[PDB]
Amino acid sequence: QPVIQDQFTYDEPYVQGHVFNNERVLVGATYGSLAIEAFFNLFPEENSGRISKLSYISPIVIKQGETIELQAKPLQVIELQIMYREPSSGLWKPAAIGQCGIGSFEPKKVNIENVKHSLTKLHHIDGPEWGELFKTITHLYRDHKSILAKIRLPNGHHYTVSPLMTNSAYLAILSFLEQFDMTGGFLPFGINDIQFTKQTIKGDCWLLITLVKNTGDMLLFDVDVINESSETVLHYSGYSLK
Repeated sequence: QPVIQDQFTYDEPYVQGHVFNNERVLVGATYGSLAIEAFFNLFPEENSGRISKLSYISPIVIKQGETIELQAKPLQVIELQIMYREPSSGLWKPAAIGQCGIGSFEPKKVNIENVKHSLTKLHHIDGPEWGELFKTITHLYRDHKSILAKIRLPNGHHYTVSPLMTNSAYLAILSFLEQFDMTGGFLPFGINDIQFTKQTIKGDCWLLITLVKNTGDMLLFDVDVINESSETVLHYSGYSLK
């Protein structure tokens, strides 16, 4: 079969919508979504799986007039290499590396109203400059160790697990960190584990995000995505910011 692949062009809203240090930099959220596609391509007849040890190697900058190709190539654990074609040289270069594996998805029950009651609702929900595509968050409730976000998920990027889901988790994390005196930014570094299914999560859902590790100037979070019926539909663990 053809390899899993996508292409991103300078002028499209997904690329226009994330600017960092004056460049259009492909959002790191892209990579976990490509890794999940590569899993389902390798294991049709699995309804759920895992990504492990997903690490972001190199940011991808897209310059005016450019179109960057990405491919997600599996390798013998199953290692995934997400490569991009550097328009300079025409060489493939690694953007991200991880692993994927079979694994069941066992949903967890979460009373959102319960969780909400103990947190403080935030108002005025408005480095990186964000385009409107990525502005998915409708509500936030926060305390010193967690944040609970309600999000709304909505051009020919078709993914089973939207990069907008993973990116919403990053934006909620930044909102969590806003409470602290950390002058200077962060940047997503990778995700230790993702547990996912083939059932596409669309529409309204909640992210419950907990700070689990702070050492080595790395901050790692667990993230549970919950539907409007009190059960979890996607798990991230060790979502890492530098």
